[PDB]
Amino acid sequence: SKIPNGHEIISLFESMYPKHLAMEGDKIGLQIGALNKPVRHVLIALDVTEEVVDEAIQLGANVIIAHHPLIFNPLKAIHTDKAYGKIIEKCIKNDIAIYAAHTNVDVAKGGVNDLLAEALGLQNTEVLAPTYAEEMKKVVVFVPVTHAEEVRKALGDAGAGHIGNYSHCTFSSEGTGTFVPQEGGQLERVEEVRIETIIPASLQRKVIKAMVTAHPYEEVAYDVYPLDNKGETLGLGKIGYLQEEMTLGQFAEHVKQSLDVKGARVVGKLDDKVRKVAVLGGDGNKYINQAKFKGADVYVTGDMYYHVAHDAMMLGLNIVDPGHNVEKVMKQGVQKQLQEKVDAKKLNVHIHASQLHTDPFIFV
Amino acid sequence: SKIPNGHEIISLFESMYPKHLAMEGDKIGLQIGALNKPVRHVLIALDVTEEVVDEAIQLGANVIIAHHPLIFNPLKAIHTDKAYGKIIEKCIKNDIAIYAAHTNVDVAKGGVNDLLAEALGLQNTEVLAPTYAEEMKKVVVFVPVTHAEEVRKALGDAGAGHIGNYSHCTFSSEGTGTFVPQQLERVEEVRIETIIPASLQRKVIKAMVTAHPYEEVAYDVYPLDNKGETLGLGKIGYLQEEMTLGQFAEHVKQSLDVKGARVVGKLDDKVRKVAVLGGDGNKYINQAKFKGADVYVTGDMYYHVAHDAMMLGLNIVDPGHNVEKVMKQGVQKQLQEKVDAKKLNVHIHASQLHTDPFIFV
Amino acid sequence: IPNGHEIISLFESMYPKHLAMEGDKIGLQIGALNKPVRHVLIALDVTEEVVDEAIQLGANVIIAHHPLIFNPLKAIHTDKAYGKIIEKCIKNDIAIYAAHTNVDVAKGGVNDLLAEALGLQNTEVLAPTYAEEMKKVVVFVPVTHAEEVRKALGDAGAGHIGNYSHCTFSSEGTGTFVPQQLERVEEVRIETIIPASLQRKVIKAMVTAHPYEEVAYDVYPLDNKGETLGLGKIGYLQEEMTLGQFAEHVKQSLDVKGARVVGKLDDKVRKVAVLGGDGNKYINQAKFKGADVYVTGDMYYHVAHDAMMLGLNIVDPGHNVEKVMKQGVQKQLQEKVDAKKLNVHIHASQLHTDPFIFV
Amino acid sequence: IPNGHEIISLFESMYPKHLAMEGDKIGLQIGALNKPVRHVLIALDVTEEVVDEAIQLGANVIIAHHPLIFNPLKAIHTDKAYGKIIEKCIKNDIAIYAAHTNVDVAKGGVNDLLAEALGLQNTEVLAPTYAEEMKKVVVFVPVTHAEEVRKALGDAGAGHIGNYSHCTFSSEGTGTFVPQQLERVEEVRIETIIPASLQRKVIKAMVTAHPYEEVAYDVYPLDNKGETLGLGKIGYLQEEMTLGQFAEHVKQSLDVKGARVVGKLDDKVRKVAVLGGDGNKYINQAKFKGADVYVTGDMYYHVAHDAMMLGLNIVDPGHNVEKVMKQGVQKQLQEKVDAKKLNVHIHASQLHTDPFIFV
Ligand SMILES: [Zn+2]
Ligand SMILES: [Zn+2]
Ligand SMILES: [Zn+2]
Ligand SMILES: [Zn+2]
Ligand SMILES: [Zn+2]
Ligand SMILES: [Zn+2]
Ligand SMILES: [Zn+2]
Ligand SMILES: [Zn+2]
Repeated sequence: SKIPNGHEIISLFESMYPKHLAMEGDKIGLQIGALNKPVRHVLIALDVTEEVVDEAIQLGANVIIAHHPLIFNPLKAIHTDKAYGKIIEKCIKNDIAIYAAHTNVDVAKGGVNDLLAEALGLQNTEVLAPTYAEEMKKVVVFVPVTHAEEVRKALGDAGAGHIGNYSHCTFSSEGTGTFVPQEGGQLERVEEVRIETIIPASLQRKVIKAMVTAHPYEEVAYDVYPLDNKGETLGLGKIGYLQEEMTLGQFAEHVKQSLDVKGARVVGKLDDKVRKVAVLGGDGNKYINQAKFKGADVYVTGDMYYHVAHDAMMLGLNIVDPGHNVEKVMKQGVQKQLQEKVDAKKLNVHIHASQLHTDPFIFV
Repeated sequence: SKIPNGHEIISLFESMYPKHLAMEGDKIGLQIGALNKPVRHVLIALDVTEEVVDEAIQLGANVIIAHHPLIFNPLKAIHTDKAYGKIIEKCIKNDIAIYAAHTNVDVAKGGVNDLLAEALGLQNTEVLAPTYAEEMKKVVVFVPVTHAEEVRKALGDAGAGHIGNYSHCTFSSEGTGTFVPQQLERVEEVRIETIIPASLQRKVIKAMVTAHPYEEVAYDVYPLDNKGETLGLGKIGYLQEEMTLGQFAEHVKQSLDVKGARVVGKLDDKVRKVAVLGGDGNKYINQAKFKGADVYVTGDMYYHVAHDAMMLGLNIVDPGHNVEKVMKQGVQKQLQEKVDAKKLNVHIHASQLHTDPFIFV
Repeated sequence: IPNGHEIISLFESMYPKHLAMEGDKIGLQIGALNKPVRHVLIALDVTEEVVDEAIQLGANVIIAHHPLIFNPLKAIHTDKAYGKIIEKCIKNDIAIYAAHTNVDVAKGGVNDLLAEALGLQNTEVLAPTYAEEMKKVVVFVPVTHAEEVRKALGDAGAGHIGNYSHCTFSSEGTGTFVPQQLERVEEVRIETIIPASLQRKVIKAMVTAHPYEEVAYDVYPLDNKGETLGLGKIGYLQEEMTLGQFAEHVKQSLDVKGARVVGKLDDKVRKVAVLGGDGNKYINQAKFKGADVYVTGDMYYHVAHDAMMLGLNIVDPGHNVEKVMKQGVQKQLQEKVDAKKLNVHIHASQLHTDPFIFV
Repeated sequence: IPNGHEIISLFESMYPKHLAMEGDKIGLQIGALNKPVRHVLIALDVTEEVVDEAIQLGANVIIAHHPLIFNPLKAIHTDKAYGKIIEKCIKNDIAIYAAHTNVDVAKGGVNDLLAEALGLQNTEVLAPTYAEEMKKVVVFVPVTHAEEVRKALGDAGAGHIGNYSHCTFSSEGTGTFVPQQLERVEEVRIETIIPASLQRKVIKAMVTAHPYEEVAYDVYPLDNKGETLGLGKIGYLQEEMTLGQFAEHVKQSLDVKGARVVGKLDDKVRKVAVLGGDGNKYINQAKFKGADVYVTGDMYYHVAHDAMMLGLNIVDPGHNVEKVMKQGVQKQLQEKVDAKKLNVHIHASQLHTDPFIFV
C-alpha cells in the first residue's frame, strides 16, 4: 500500500463529483492549504465549524472535504479575534487543507438528493430541476480492417458508446479513402473502415488518446461532430413516489424519523393525501414551481421563506421543511463512496464522516 | 361542429404565429383571464382600448386577440379610477380574456408586413431584417436489415427527405453494429440518413421510433450548416411601375386607407424599390438603405432619425403606426379559415373601431 | 493607379478583421478609400510628425498599428495637439486606417517579427485567440461520376490536412426518392473535410462536376479546428544565457537604448515568451507555458511583484518595440501590391515615436 | 507594554481613515490587535522577506503602505508564493495593518516626503480630495455671563481661523419664552465658527460655562471649508535646471539607479509636480497647475504620448520611490509613542522591494 498525496485523493473524488456539474457562480475546489503532501486520513464534513477542525486534529486528518464552502464571500480580511477568522487560523496553523464540494455534490448521481430520496424510500426518481446535460459528440475514425477490431475495443473500454444499459456501442461500414501524399501529386486509394461512436464531451480527451494509441497510424484522421443529442439530464433535487399513500401529517413524521430530525415545519392541510414527493436538500425556495409543474403533492426542502410558503399554498403545493441540515446524509454517503475508490486503488487512507451535529436550530 | 374552448382556438392561432418568433423581451400570450372556457366569438384587435372592450362585450366575444400588448409595462397597481385601470377592470368584470400576439405577428409569413406589402402592390419581396432562420438537421437511425425498408417509408411518410422536385429521400449504408448489455456482440445493421427541417423533428422521430423494432432506438441528430427559409421584420420589394416620391406617397394613402402622411425626401425623386415595416421602424433605416430601397414606409418617424435618413439618401413615407390595422382582417381571415377547417363553431370578428390617435390637419 | 479599397483588400487578406480582440478599434478611422492612391505610409503611432512625413511623401493613406481614434470623439478641438493631428489629416485628405490586434495575431505579425528578431527557435502561440472552423461536406453521386466529383473536391482544396491532400472517404449504399412508388438507386456517399473559408469555392466546384442538376449535399459543423492563432509567441534561444546577457541581447535585437528587468541577472535563461505592447494580462500564461523569461512592454509595479511571486523573469524594452511592424508590414504589403501589378509605393515611417528616454 | 489598538490609534490620529479614496483597502488586514505589542515594522510591500525581517525583529505588527490583501481572497493557496506570505503571518501571529491612500494624502505623507526630498519650495496640493467641514455655533446667553461663555468657546478652540484666535460675534436682542403669557429677556446671541471635529469638545465647554441648565444653542452647517488635502504636491525648485539635470537630481534625491524621461532633455524646468505611486490619472491636473515636469511611477505608453501632446514632461523613477514613507512614518510614529511614554520600538523595513533593475 502507498500513502497518497492530497491531489490523488481529490482526483479520485472528482471522478464521482466533477467540477463542471457545479452551478454558475458556485465556489468549489481547494480553498485553504495545499494538496501536495502525504494524506493518511481525510474528513468528510457538511459545515467546517471550529469543532469540526478540532475533530480533524484528533484524527490526524490533514484534508477536510466539505459540502458548504468555508470561504463563500471572498475574504477582505482575516480577523483572528473573530470566530470565523479563528477557523481559518486553526486550519492554517495545523496544515489542514480545506476542499469545497458544493453544488457538484447536489447535482451528481449518488449525491445529496439521491441520498435523501433513498432515505425517504422514494421510488422511480427523476431529476427535479435540470441544470446540466452533457453535450454529445460523434467520433468518426478511419482505420484499416487489420486494426479495426482493436480500435473499437479501445474506444469502448475507454467509455465511448456507453448509453443506457448498453456499452461498447459502435457502427462500422467499409469504404474507400483517397489521399495524395505531399512534399515530405500521386493519388493513392485504400479500402478502409469508418467507425463511429457517440461520446459525452467530458470523455473526449481520454477516448481520443486511447483511440490514437490503438490506431496503427501516427497521423490519424478522425472527425468529432457536435450532435443535438444530450447526455443524461442532471440537476437539483429528486422527484419520486412513496411506497404507500399517506396524509401530509404522517408523511411529515416519516420525514423526521427518516431524516433524523426532532422537528419540522409543514405547509398545507395535514390531512391532505400525498403520494409523489419532491426533495431538494439545502435552500430550495426557488424550485416550488418546478416541484408543482412535475406534479408533487409535497415538497421537502430547507430554509422555507414566509413569502415563498404563501406562494406554495397558492400553487396547491404542500411542504415539509426538516431544515437545511438534513444534507448531513452526505457525510456518511461520500465517506462510503470515497473509501470504496481509495480501496480499489490500494491507497493507504482512512476516510471519516464527521460526527458533529451542525444544525444551528433547536425546535421548542 | 362544436363550441371550442379558448385553448383550442389559441392552438390554431399559434400554429400560424409560433411564439418562438417573438423578439426577446416582447410581451406575448394570455395577459388577462383564462382560456379554459367555451368561446363562441373571438375579436381581433390592434389596440385594446375601452371601446374595443365595449365592442367585444356587445358581440359576446370573450376572447380578444390583440397585436399590441394591453400590458406592456408590468402593472404596479390597478387603479380603477384611471382610464387604463378601467380597461383592465372591464375585462375582468365581463370575463373577457386578452391575448397578445405582437412581434410574432410582425415576423411570420402572412403577417403584418406581408399584408402591408400586398396592399402596396409590391413584387418580389424579401425579408428586410432577418430575425429567424429555421435550422435543418440530418437524422441518422440504425435499423436491423429486416425492417430497414419499412423505417424509410415511415420517415418519408412524415415528410423527411423533400429535396427540390424529389420526396422520400434517404440514404442507407450496410454496416455492422456492436454493443454489450449490462460479452462480444455483433449485428448487421443499416444506417439510414434523412434531412428534416427542425419543426418536423418531433413528428418524424415519433414515426421512426414507433415503426422501429427495438423501441429503445439508436439514433443521432446532427445540426447542419444548411438553412431553411428566412423570417424577420419588414418586407422589401418592388413597385410594378416607377413613380415619383409624391405619387408614391399618394399611393400609400390610398392603399393603406389613411387621410394624411408625412414624407421625407424630394417629391420629384423617382422610386422603384420600396421597404415597409409596420410599427416603429426607426432602428431599420440603415438596413432599408443597405438593401437598395429608394423609399421606406414606416411609422413613428422621429426627427433626428428623419435627418439621419436624408443623409443616407433614403426617402420615407410615414402613414402612421396605425396602418398595422391591416392585421385585424388579415388574422381574422386566416383564423376563420382554420376554425372552419377543424369544424369548430366559433365566429372570428375584426374590430371595426378606428384606433389611430392622430388626425391630420 | 488603384483605390484605397483595393490596397486595403490586399492588406486584409494578410490581416483579417475577425482576428482582432473584443473591443478593438480597427478599420478606416478618418477619410475615404474610394480615391486614387499612389503612396501608402505604414506607422505605429499617428503623431503630427508622422502625418507631416505622409504629406511630404505624397501618401494619402496611413495604416497604423495604434488606432488614432481609440476613445470616440466628443469633440475635435483644433487648438489642442490631438485635434491638430485630426485637423491636418482632414485638410490634406489623408485617410487613416487602423490595424490593431489583427496585426498582433496574424502570421508575420508583430509577435512573429519580435520572435524572429530575438532569434527564437521552435515558436508556438502564447495565448490562443482564434482557430478556424472546419466543416464536413457530404455529397451523393452515382458511381459513374464519383471519381470526377472527388477530383473536383480536392483540386478545389477539400481534404487538405497535414501532409496529405485530396482526402475523401466514399461509401456505397442505397438512396431512395419519389420524383415529382419509391425509386431506389445504388449511390456513393463521398465525405471530405474543409475549412469554413473554402466552402463557397469547394461547393461551387463540386456542383459543376456533379452529373446532375439537383445535387444532394450536406455541410456539417465539426469540432475539429484549423490552425490556432493568438497573442505572443513562446520559443527557445539557440543557446542558454544569463538573464543579464539576455537583457542586452533584447536591447541589441530590438534596437532600444534601455530596458527594465525583473529577476536575478545571474540566473539562467533559455525559453522566452514575447508579446509586443501591453502584456500585463499574460504573465500567468507565460509562466505556465514554461517561459524562463517574458519580454513585454508597459509592465505595472504590482504586476512585476506578481511576476516575481510566480518565479517569472521580465525584460521590459518598452511598448515602442513593436515598431518592427512598420518595415514588417511594408515588406509584406509591397509584395502583395507588386504581385497584383499595381503601381503603388509602400513606405515605412522612419520616425522614432518612443516617448521614453532612459536615464 | 501597549496593545496594537493603542499604537494604531496614535497612527490614525496622524493618518485618519476618512482620508482614503473610494475603494481603498485599509485597516487591519490579517490578525488581531488586542495583543501586547513590543515592536512595530513599517513597510511598503509585505513580501515574504519583509515578514521574515519582522519575525527576526520580534515585531508582531506590520503597517504597510501597500495592502497585502487588495483583491479579496477566494482561497489561500499554501504552495503558491502569495499564500505562503499569508501562511507565515498567521503561523507567527503577525498582524498586517494596511495604510494606503490616507498615507498618500495626510500631512507628512508620501507626497510631502517626496517633495521635501526633491527640495521643492512653496508646495501646494496637486489634486484635492478632502476638505474638513466647518460649522457655525450659535448660543444664547444672559449678558452677565456672555464673557465667560465666549472665553470657554475660544479656550476650547472655536473661532481659531488664520492668524486669529477666540473669534466670536455677539449681538444683543430679545428672547421670548413661556415656561412649563410670554416672558421676555434681553439676551446675547454669540456666534462662532468651528471645525466639525471640534464640535463635541467645544459644545461640552460652552455648556459647562453657561449659567443655566437648559442651554439653547444651534449648530449650522457652513459651506466654509477647512484645510484642503489631496494627492501629490506641486512646487518649485530653488533654481532653474534642464530636464536632463532635473532627471539626475531625481535619481540622487530619491536614491534610484534609473529613471525614464518623457520630453526634451534640453528644455528648461522650474515648477515640479510629484505624486508617488501610479499617477497616470493626473497628468492633466499636473499640466493645468503649471508643472514644468511631473514625477510619478507606472507611466503607461499611451499616457506618455498624451503627456507629450499636453506639453508635459515626465520623470518616472518607479513606483518604489514611495519607500520614503517607511522611515517617514517610523519617525512620526516613534514620536507619538514616546510622547505617550509607551515602551515600543518602531522599525522601518530595510529591504529593497523594487522589482525593476535598470539595464
Ligand atoms: Zn447547502
Ligand atoms: Zn447542498
Ligand atoms: Zn407590429
Ligand atoms: Zn405596433
Ligand atoms: Zn500596441
Ligand atoms: Zn500591438
Ligand atoms: Zn503605491
Ligand atoms: Zn501610495
